[PDB]
Amino acid sequence: MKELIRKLTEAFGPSGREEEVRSIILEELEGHIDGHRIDGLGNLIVWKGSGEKKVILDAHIDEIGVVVTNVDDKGFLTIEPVGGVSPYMLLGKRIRFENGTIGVVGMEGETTEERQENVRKLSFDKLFIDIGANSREEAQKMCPIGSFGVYDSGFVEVSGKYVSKAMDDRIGCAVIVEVFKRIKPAVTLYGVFSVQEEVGLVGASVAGYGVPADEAIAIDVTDSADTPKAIKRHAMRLSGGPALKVKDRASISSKRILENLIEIAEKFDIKYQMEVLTFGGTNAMGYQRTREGIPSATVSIPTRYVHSPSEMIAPDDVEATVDLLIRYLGA
Amino acid sequence: MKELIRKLTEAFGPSGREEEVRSIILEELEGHIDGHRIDGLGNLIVWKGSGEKKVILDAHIDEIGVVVTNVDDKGFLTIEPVGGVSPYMLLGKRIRFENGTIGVVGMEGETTEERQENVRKLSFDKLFIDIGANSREEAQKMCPIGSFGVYDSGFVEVSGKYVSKAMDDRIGCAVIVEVFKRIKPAVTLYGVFSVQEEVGLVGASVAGYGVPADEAIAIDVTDSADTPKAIKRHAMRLSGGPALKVKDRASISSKRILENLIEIAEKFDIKYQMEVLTFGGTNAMGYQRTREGIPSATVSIPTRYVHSPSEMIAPDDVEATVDLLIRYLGA
Amino acid sequence: MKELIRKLTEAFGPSGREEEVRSIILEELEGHIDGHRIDGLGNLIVWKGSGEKKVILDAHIDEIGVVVTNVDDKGFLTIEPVGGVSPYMLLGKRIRFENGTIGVVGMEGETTEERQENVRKLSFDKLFIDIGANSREEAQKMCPIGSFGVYDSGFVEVSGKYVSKAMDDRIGCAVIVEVFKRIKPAVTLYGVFSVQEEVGLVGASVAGYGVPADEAIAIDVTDSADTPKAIKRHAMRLSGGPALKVKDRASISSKRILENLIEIAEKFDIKYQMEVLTFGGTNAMGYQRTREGIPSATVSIPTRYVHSPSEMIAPDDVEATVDLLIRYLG
Repeated sequence: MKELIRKLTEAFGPSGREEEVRSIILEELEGHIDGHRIDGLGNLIVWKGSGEKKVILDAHIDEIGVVVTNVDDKGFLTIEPVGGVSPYMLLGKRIRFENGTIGVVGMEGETTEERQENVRKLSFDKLFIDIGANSREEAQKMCPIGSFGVYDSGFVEVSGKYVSKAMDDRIGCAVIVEVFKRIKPAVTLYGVFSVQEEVGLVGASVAGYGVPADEAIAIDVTDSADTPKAIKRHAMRLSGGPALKVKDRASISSKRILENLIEIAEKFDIKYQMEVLTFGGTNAMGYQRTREGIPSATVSIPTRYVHSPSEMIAPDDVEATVDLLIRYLGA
Repeated sequence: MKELIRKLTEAFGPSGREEEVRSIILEELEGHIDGHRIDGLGNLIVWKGSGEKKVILDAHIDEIGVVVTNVDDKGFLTIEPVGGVSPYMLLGKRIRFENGTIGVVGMEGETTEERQENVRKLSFDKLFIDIGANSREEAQKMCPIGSFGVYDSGFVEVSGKYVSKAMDDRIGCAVIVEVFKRIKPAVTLYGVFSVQEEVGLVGASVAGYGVPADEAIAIDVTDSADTPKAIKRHAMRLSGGPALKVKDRASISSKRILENLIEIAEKFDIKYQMEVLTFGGTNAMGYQRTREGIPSATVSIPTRYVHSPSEMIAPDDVEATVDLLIRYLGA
Repeated sequence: MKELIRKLTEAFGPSGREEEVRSIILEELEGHIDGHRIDGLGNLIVWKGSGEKKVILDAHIDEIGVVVTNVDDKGFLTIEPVGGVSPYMLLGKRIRFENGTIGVVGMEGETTEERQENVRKLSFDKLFIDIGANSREEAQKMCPIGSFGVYDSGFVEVSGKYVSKAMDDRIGCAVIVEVFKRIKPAVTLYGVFSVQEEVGLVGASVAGYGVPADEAIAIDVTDSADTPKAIKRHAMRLSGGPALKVKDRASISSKRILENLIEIAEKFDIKYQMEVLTFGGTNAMGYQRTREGIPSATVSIPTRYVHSPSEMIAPDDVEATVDLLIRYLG
């Protein structure tokens, strides 16, 4: 699965500009799906099988990023976050823009005391991007206002863990692709690779509309609270298996679906952990609220350092999640 | 357009009580539309033309305002904001209520020290409206609880700029009315004049449901950051032409639609500017999330002092916006 | 020069562990120096040419970094800075250790409020490094206490500018190495590639002791204050040519050496700029305090985002500096 994960995480796909991710996913799926369509928002919907029960598996293909809001006379850029990227994460980091341009993030401060105050209260107003331009005109040629960027960081293996940008939610995309590659479905299986989750769960809010699903299961990342002084109320851990989301701020999972997943996990002795998340949301909310309502749940990959350029996952949890879905939906 | 703008901005239409504005728009459109309907929430939907492509143009007809929440023994009124009206804008101001009553906004404070602290952290809890009542009973007769009000201020020309209340989004309403008046559409053109945008984008959230649109373009105001110490990360300026919204907190514009608009603008050499807004939202969000999803974008009029009683626009920006839409949708 | 700069900035050389850098400098200089020695601290001292005047050119080969101070039960590392690396620069970054281990820097915070508070007043006590270990036992094997690390970042060209880690002071090293490759020296030219500059100017404090120098010229980075809301009292800019340091907190340059350099630049139409730095120091201090005192000066390469993992220079300034030195000494 490593190469698939490496390819998807490194691909350029911030919210609203996910086309490259969608294409890579389509290619990977060729020969493993019966059909597909791409809707108006850019959601990729694929299907395999002919079983009576219809199930959606959803993962979002957008990642967090930045967008250029202004250019000054000397050619430095200002940016606005796309999704929940912290300004503290950006300091001294490199940004990769859609056209391949690389920029360096710098912070303002006319005095050492001002720099010290700025970092104590960091905001995007105090940040800028240097793309090597020497004038406004030159910067506009390379990266005009409205240009999107992502972390300039890639996949690397760290003593058996995988580290990359955009585990959120390329790791989810990889899980679902892998399910389609392997499964002989007992259900009619719908794969939705949805846009713009990071800016309001937008794609999954409509992707369900044209899909007659009995169930929707969102696959996403969750907080692995096993680091020093981790979020105390969060129980999730690396290598603890798939995390079955009881609740987060966006949704409460269908009890019936969780019980099914739990029974499946116990029967096949798949390691799993229960999740209640005290912040954040997932695409499950979108399917839940579509039409007359699709009962929905979330299965999560425990991930360290979410929204950093070095998100970390345990490959055993990913495999177990693909296994759990396969046992639940087929063979 | 001056008389149309003067008429629309001066009309009484706070969120949920937009009827007078709707009637005016209907009267102005007479002879320029094939048909119209008014839905359950009060959205006004109109159509002209027979083209293959179906396009919605949306402007919201509600304005920010106040609503009466309580009355005291002496006949003074307490109010709650309707939409994002700041208390600071309110002070010393006159409010015009639906039944035509004028009220004066006053602030509490039993000592000069108290008054100073109140203005230091102003809130609606510290404000009251004086409508000349001498008792609760008398006030209850003039402006009972639940009466809606708006700014008592009107249209004025300021050295060639237009100033009025409710440029947001009467200026949007004017643009669409003027498009329908002039255009010979190569498209099927749907005009949606939607209610209750200021209180959660309520109207545009359902107005698309019954309209088989290929595209939706929201016409709304945006922050013109060309005043002293303006919002630094915002690029928009008066006389910079229509602002093509890449993103705001509510939506990311459809890339294809923006590119189409950009090409039209370059080809006909219409002044335009690219917009990323660091706060706020528009009706584009409602259409994006409608049914299976309508690809949507926003085109904005640069406006100074948004949500004040003296919002300011450049007539050239409005005309260029009218021009851009005509070129995009017809001749 | 690009490839020399790319190689040097990417090499592993934090203070006190500069060996890999020293080897590369030696390899590059082969055939361009008459002789060399490495002293007890690891300073690499080289010489070329003969002449009555003896001149030192100095660049430090160490870069800023981190060192492991402790390990917990779950296998996470705590670190201490080596030199002036800000904890804010480390958040979410990757660290490359000497034996090649890669680590991820994370921050503590048991509540969302705590995390915000920690970010508000960040310190090394709030940081940890994740190397993928699942236990202390496993971690001590991979990266025991006392392991050194540097930024895991590399050289990239950004619209005609050079960006990498450790322009400070690899860019100084490349300049001096380049002078040696090109120069036919009119002096006896001493090149000192010194250690532990970032931790108190240690190497340059003694590197001059065994060298009979008339003059010392330190080559180092300086603050390029041409970014938005840059340090307002700093005038130095990219593409402004080499910066002649009148003063910083560590030293005041010899006026005589500065005047010679100014005259050389004027004579040969080399662009240059005057530098006054309100913070920081260079190896020039060490030479001036050596023995009976060696008159010393600093010539600086204008650099943006110093002590970040993405330091930025203009190749024209560097090339102009090589030029200024060749003109002066050969």
